[PDB]
Amino acid sequence: DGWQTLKRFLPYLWPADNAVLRRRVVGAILMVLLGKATTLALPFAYKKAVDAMTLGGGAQPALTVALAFVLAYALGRFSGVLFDNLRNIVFERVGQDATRHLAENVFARLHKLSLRFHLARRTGEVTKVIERGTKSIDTMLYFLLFNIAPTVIELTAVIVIFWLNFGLGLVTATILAVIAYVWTTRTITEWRTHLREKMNRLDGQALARAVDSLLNYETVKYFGAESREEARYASAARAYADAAVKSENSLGLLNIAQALIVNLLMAGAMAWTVYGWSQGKLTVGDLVFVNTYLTQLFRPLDMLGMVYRTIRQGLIDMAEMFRLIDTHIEVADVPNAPALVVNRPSVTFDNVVFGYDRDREILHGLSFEVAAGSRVAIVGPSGAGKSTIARLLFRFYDPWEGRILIDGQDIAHVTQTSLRAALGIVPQDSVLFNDTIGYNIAYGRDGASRAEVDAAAKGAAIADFIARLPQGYDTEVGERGLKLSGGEKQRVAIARTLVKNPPILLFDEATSALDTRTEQDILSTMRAVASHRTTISIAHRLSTIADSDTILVLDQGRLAEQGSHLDLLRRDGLYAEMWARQAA
Amino acid sequence: DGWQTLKRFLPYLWPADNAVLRRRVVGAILMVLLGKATTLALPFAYKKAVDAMTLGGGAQPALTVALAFVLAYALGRFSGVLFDNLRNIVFERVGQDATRHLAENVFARLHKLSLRFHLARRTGEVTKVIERGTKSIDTMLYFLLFNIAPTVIELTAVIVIFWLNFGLGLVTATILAVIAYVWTTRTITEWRTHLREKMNRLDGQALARAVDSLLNYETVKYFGAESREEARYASAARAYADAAVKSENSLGLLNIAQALIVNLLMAGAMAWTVYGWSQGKLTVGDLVFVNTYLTQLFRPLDMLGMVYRTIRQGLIDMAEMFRLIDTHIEVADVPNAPALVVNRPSVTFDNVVFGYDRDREILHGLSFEVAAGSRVAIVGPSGAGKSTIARLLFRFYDPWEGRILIDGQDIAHVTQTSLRAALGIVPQDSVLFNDTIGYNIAYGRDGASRAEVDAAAKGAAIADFIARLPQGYDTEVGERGLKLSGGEKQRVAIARTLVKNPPILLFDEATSALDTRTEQDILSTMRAVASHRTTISIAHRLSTIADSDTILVLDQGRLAEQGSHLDLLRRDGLYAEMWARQAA
Ligand SMILES: Nc1ncnc2c1ncn2[C@@H]1O[C@H](COP(=O)(O)OP(=O)(O)O)[C@@H](O)[C@H]1O
Ligand SMILES: Nc1ncnc2c1ncn2[C@@H]1O[C@H](COP(=O)(O)OP(=O)(O)O)[C@@H](O)[C@H]1O
Ligand code: VO4
Ligand code: VO4
Ligand SMILES: [Mg+2]
Ligand SMILES: [Mg+2]
Repeated sequence: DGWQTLKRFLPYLWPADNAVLRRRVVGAILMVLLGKATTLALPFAYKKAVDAMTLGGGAQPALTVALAFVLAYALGRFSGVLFDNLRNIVFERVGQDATRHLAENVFARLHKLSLRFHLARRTGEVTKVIERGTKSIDTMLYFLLFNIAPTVIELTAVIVIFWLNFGLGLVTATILAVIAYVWTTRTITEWRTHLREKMNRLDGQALARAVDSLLNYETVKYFGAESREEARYASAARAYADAAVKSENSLGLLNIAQALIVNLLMAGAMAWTVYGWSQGKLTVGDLVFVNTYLTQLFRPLDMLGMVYRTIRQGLIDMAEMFRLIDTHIEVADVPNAPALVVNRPSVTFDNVVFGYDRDREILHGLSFEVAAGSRVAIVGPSGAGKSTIARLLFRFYDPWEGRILIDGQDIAHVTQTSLRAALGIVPQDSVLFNDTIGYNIAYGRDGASRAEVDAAAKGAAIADFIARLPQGYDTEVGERGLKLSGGEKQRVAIARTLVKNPPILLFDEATSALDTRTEQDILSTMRAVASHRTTISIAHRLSTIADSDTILVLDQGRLAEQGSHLDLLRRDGLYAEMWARQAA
Repeated sequence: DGWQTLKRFLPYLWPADNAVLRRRVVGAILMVLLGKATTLALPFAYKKAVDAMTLGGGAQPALTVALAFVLAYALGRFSGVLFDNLRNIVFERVGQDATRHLAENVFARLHKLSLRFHLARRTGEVTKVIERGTKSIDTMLYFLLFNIAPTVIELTAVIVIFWLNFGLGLVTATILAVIAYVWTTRTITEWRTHLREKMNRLDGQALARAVDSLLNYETVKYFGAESREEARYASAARAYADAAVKSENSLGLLNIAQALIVNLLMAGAMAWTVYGWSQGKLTVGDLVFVNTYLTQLFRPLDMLGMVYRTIRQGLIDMAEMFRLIDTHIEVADVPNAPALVVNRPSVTFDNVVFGYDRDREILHGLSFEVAAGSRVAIVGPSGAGKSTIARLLFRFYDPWEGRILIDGQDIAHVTQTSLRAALGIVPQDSVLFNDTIGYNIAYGRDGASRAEVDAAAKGAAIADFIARLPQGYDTEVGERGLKLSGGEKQRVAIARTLVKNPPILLFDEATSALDTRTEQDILSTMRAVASHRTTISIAHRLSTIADSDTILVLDQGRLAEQGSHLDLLRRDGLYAEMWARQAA
C-alpha cells in the first residue's frame, strides 16, 4: 500500500552524506514551526480586539486599542504567508537532488538486468513509467509533505487550547468527530481502489497498442489498414472513459459525506457556545474566537478534496517505479569471480544441452573443439539454431548441462566484463544510433582517434562512398540508420568490429547484403586481418568459405558431418548435396 | 499565447450534433450560479446575527434569535459544498467526450501525414506528447473552468453590494487593488516564461536521449558501453534540475508580492470601518460583515498559488498538441481525382529526375517501359539506388520532373488508395506486429479465412515448421519479430503478399536469408504464381533471375545496359563481368 511506498522513499529525503543538505531540512522544519505558531496566535488577538470594542475600554474607547489590534491581525496574516513561501524556497533543492538520485538508480538497474526481460518488453510502458514517475514523485512529495503535518500540529494545539480554556465537552465532541472522519474516509477509499486499479490497467494497454501501431507505419501503409487501426484505438478509449466516470462519481460521494460531518461539528460547537453566552459565563469575543479557530483549522482540509485524484495517481506511479527497481537479475556473476586471462584462444564446447523453453529442446548434446588460430565455418539450413551458438558464447543465457571453455576456463566462473571484452561480433541485423556516421564508427573504442577510423573505413571499402557525400562524416543516418542502404549498414558494422580489434571474431551473415565485387574485396581484407586470431564465419553462400580450415555442418540442433571441404565432398552426404545443387 | 489555445479549444466544449450534452452544460452553469448565490448570501445573515445579540433584542435576545441564525449559517455552508459537488458530477461526462474526440483526431491526422516526418524523429517524443497531453488537458480544463469564473462573479457582486450599502471610497480602493494586482502579475509572469521554455526543451532532449539508449540495448551490451550512457544521462539531469530551481525561485517572489497587496487592502478597509464606527455611523456587526466578505472572496485566490506550476505546464502541453495537429501534408491527392482502372498492367517511366535533397541528384533521366505480363529483373551493384524505384512507384515522394504511368495514366492524378491497392511489395527489412503468427499472416486481407492462410502457408513452405511448434499458430514472436530467424521472417512476409493477391508484385531482395533448397522451392512457387501478373524481382544473386524475360542493369542512377541474358553476355559489358566473377 501507500504506507510501504512512503517508508521506502523516506531514506532519500534524509541522506547519510552531504552534510550540507541535512542542515537545510532542519531549517525548513523550524520555518514550518514558526509559521504555524504565528497563524495560531492571530485569532486570540482578534477575539480580544472584539472584546475591547464592546463594553468599554481602558484608555480610550477605540482610538488606539482597535487600531493596534487590527494592524496586528493584518501583519500576522502577511507574516504567515511570508514564512510559508520561505520554507518552500529553502526546501526545493533537497527535493530536486532526491529525485535525481532516484532516476539515476533506476536507469543503472535497467541496464544491469538480463536480456530475457528485453525480448518481450513494450517501448511505451518503459518510457511512460520513467517520465510519469519523475513528474509523479515531485508533485506528490510537495503536496503530501507540506499540507498534512501542520494540520495535525494545529489539531493537537487546538485540543490543548480547548483544554486550558473551557470544559471538556468540546474535547469529547472533537475526538468523536475525528474518529468518525477517519473511519468513513477509510471505508470509502477501500471501495474506490479496485475501480482505480482497473482504470489504470486499461489505460496502459491502450497506450501500448497505440505505440505499436505508430511504430509499424510502413506496414500499415503497405496494406491500407488505417480504418482498422482507428477503430481498434477508439474502442479502448471509450472503455477507459466509462471507467473514469464511475471513479469520479464515487469520489464526489465521499466528498459530500466529509463536508456534512465537518459542518455538523461546527454547528454543534457554535450552538453550545451561544447557549453558554446566554448564562453570562462568556463574552461575544469567545464566539468570534471559536469561529475563527474552526475556519482556520478546516481550510487546509477542505482544500484537499480537489487534489485527491492527482495525489492518488502519483502514489500509484511511485509504487510502480519501486516495483521496477526490485525485479531480480536472472544471470549474475558468481562471488569472487577471477578475471579472464586469454593466452591461447582455444574454444571448447562440452556436451551443451540447451533451449529457450523447457518444452522445446534445441541443442542435443553438441560437443566440439575449435583449435587456436584455426579458421572454421559453421553452416546449416534454416531454423538450424546456429545463432544460439553465438548467443550462448556471450553468456546471454546459461546452459542447462555441460560447459563452455575458453583456454581451459569455465565461462560461468569468470567476470562477465572480461569475457565480453575478449569477443567481437558482427550480427545479422545491426542497429545504428541516431547520430553521425563518424560517431557510429568511433563508438567501437573509448576515444577513437582519426587514424583508427580512417584505417577502418579503408579496410571496409567505404572511403570513396563517404568522400562523394556532401557532408562527409556528418551525414545523418536517422532512426536505426534507416536512411542508409543495407550494404552501407553492414559496412558500418564491419568497421565497428574492426575498430574494436578483438582477439576472437565472429562474422554472423556479415556479407549477405553486398554485391559480388564488394564482397570479394571485404573477403580479402578479412583473410588478411585474420593473421593470428581465432575467426568464426557463419555464412549461407558456400563459395565464400570454401577455403576454410574446417567446416562444421549442423542439422536440427546436432552435428551431422565434420571435416575439411574435400572430405565432405568425398563423403557424398548433406554438404555435397547442398553445394552441388547450389552450383547448378 | 494561452489565449489562442483556449479559444481554439472552446468549440470542443460546446458541441453541435449531440444536443444532449448541450443541455447538461446549461444545467451545470445553473448549479454554479445557485451555489455562488447561497455562499454570497450567508455572511449577511451572520453579520445580522451578531448585530441582534449585542445592544438590544427583538424577542428573547439570548436563545431563540441566536440559534436560528447560527443554524442558518451552518446550513448555508453545507449547501454551498453540496451544490459544488453536484456540478462536478453533472459536468464530468462532457470532459471525457471532448478529450476522446481530440485524441481520435490527433491519431488520424498523424496517420495521414507524409513519410518524411516519420523518418526524421524519435519514437519517445511523440508517445510522450500524446500521453502527457491527454492528462494535461483533463487536469487543466477542470482547474481552469471551475476555479476562476465564480471569483469574477463574486468580485462584481461585492462591488455592487459595497455600492448599495456604503460610500464609494471602498469601491475606488478595491478598483486600485485590482489594477495593481493584474499589472504586477502580468509583468512577473512575463519574466518567468523565458526560463520556463528553456526548462521544457532541456527535458525533452534528455528523455529522447534516454529512450534511444534503451532502444539500442544489444549494441550497448556488445561494446560494454554502460558507463558512457550513465554519465551522458547524468549531466542532462543535473542541467535540468538547475533550471528548475531558478524557475521556482521566481514563482516564490511573485507569490510574496501578491500576498502583500491583498493583505494591505484588507488592512485598509477594516481600519477605515473601525474609524467610521468610532463616530456611531455604523454598528459593530459591520466589522464582522466586511471581514467575512473579504475572506470568503480571497480564499479561492490564495489557493491558486500552489497549482500555478501545474496549470502552466498543462497549458504549454495543450498548445503543443494543436501545433502537431496543424502541420501540413507534403503529398496530397489532387481535387476530383478519378479512381484507377487497371485493365492492362504496363508500367512506363518517363524521364524521371529525383533526389531526396536538392544538393544530391540520384536519378539522371531514367526512362523505361515494362510490357504487361513480362518478367523483368532490375540489378545493379551497391548504392545503385534501385531501392528508390519502388518507393517512387508507391508515390511516397513526387518526381521533380517527368512522370510514371500505369495503363497510360498519370499516377499523380489518381486517388492514392486505388493506386496502392493495385500494388504488392515484399521489402528488404520486414516488420512484424507484436502478436501471433496467425494474426500477422491474416493481416494481408481483411477478414482472412482459414483456407487462404492454409494455402499461403503451404505456398511459402513453412507448414512443417509451424506444425513442429508446440503452440502452432498461437506462437508469440516478440516485437519486430525479433524472436524468429531471418528466413522465418522473410517467409512470413512472402505469405502476407501472397494473401493480398495483388495484380502487380515487387520482390525487393525477397530471397536473402534462406538456404539453397528453401530458395529453390519458393522460386518454383513464385514462377507458378506469376502466370498472368507483372512481376518485378530485384535480386543480388544472378543465378536466381537468369530465366527472366528481360533484365535492366542500373549503375549510378543510370541505365547502363539493357536486353536479355544472352545479349548481355555477348556484349561483354558490365553484366558479363559481374556474372563471370561471381561464378568463379
Ligand atoms: N527468443 C526466442 N524465443 C523462443 N524461441 C526462439 C527464440 N529465438 C529463437 N528461437 C528459436 O531459435 C531458432 C532460430 O535459430 P537460428 O540460429 O537463428 O536459425 P537461422 O540461422 O536460420 O536464423 C528458431 O527455431 C526459433 O524458434
Ligand atoms: N531517406 C533517405 N534520406 C537521405 N538519403 C537517402 C535516403 N534514402 C537513400 N538515401 C541515399 O540513396 C542511396 C541508397 O538508396 P537505395 O535506393 O536504397 O540504394 P540500393 O538500391 O543500392 O539499396 C544512398 O545514397 C542514400 O544515402
Ligand atoms: O539494399 V542495396 O545497397 O544492397 O541494393
Ligand atoms: O535465418 V539465418 O539462416 O540467416 O541466421
Ligand atoms: Mg540464424
Ligand atoms: Mg538496396
